Amino acid sequence: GMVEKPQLKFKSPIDNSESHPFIPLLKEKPNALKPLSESLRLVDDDENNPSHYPHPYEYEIDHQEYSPEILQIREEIPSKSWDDSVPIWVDTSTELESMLEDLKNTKEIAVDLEHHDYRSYYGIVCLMQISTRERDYLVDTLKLRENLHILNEVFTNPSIVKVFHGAFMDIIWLQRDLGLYVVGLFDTYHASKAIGLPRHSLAYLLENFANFKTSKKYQLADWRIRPLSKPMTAAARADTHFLLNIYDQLRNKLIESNKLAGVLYESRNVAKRRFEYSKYRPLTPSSEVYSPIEKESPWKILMYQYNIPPEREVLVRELYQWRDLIARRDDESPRFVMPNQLLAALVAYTPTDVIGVVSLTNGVTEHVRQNAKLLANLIRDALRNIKNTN
Ligand SMILES: O=c1ccn([C@@H]2O[C@H](COP(=O)(O)O)[C@@H](O)[C@H]2O)c(=O)[nH]1
Ligand SMILES: [Mn+2]
Ligand SMILES: [Zn+2]
Repeated sequence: GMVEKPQLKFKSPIDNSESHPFIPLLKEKPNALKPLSESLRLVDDDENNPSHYPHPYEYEIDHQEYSPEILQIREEIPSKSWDDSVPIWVDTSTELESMLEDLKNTKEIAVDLEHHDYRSYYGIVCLMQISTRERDYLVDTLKLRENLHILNEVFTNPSIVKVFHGAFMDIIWLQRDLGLYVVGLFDTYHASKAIGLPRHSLAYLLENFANFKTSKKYQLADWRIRPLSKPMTAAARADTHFLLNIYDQLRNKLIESNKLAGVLYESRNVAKRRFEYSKYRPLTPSSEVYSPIEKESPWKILMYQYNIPPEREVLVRELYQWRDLIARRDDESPRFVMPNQLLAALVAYTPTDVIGVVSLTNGVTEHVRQNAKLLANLIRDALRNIKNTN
């Protein structure tokens, strides 16, 4: 189908202006050790990062102690029979409240998310998966975007472990879109490594500790679609349904070899990661701060050198910033607006009129089509400031 952009229905309009450092959406702060007060402030300019807001839970992450039974070798609890229950779909404030209530009675929960980045500028969280020892929940993060902040009561309670596999981006996506933070994280990815298993992916873990062959076919899927296809629903459910058992086995092995503290330390840092707009990204890019990364050709003249002539660097760069503003304007992803191959094609063939732009051998996107004149004008200008100068 056409899949009506779900953003259009958000209670708060998206902003790609990037006119200010990223601000946490967190209006409340449970399981607090340091009042939300201090949190919302700033960290005025320095040589390692311009003004920015800090991670609203950085403190508690460092200062709050872990759940006792995490340091003990406990008997592993098998995942529950896939067929004994159906995944609970959550898309109402009521459906959401009963789950929260239910989540508060746990010692630990497994969590995962599905994200979309083709019809959005920064990207958006379309689905969230949460598993307890008894059931699997499927949360529509699109429809409950403005409500999911109440989950903090559980996600920040150090007395409930939260299991994620390689949550380095989940932590980011969670704050950026839902204002959710995580205190008491256990990353099965960092655990796999410490133990030294042949591979460290979730797929690997599922096949060897839960006999479940996974599918990469849904990491290109459009998680915006409603309802979700059975095969899609199953894949999402499979991401947290077996994680708590896998968690038990890894935690125990980590304990048995004196490597837990190391894994917990690694997890605390993944949880501490902060989301900041590219504009205000730290000078020295690291794993403590995450700034939007471009999924395509080098910033200017692409390295993919489709045999990109000398002078055409300016043309190329004008096309880039143009595509970015357009993407930021209609809140789309750069490749949707115009994929590099096309950017290249334009630069490579330098069409000077609308015909030339829309009949461009490779093919054309809607944005390129709906802006063919501006693009022909821009291209024609390049070809001219090239003939002039020298
Ligand atoms: O090769 C990949 C793997 C994952 N993802 C993104 O990560 C989300 C969660 O993937 P995972 O952490 O469950 O593997 C996906 O829904 C998708 O947005 C990708 O874009 N490409
Ligand atoms: Mn994931
Ligand atoms: Zn997943």
